[PDB]
Amino acid sequence: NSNICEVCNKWGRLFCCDTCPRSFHEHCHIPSVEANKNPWSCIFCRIKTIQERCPESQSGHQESEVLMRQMLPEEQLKCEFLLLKVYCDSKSCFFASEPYYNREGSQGPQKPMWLNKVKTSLNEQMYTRVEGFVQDMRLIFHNHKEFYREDKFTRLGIQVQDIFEKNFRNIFAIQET
Ligand SMILES: NCc1nc(-c2ccccc2)no1
Ligand SMILES: [Zn+2]
Ligand SMILES: [Zn+2]
Repeated sequence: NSNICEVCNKWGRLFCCDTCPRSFHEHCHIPSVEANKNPWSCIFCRIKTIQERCPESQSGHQESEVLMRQMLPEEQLKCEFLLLKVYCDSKSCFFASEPYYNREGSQGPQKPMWLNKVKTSLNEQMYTRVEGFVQDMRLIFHNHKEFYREDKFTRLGIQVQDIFEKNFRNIFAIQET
């Protein structure tokens, strides 16, 4: 297995997948690595299994249909995976914890949002449809863009949002256009 965390690329107390060579810190994996006995498969493998069992799930979908899906176990899993893919990017650090807003000539957003809050909302099964999860994720980057305006720091929001949207389109097999 790998000797660094798949998500944050650091060594430490790592948990190894049994069906692939990836390794994870306990709380870098989403969901947090399960304490159940042998064996254990990481979310990459579990997502791969889903895709393989239903090859046609890779055909193109409309975003509108995807967003209205109820958060049944497989949809819950896909959102956990999509969230993890965002954490995999180092620039996710800027969006992980609770933000604060005190900048000359800017007012903070009406509804602050950050990745650890979305992670907790997923863990506590607070989203009933995919739409709720996607809206909170997109809110993170929209808040950032509105607040920093013309400061070049706005680009971080654009970069991490691009990561989110590419993985959304891939994981949920959105029709190519
Ligand atoms: N291109 C690599 C690849 N994508 C998939 C996939 C299967 C079902 C739904 C979404 C994606 N499987 O392999
Ligand atoms: Zn890690
Ligand atoms: Zn694995």
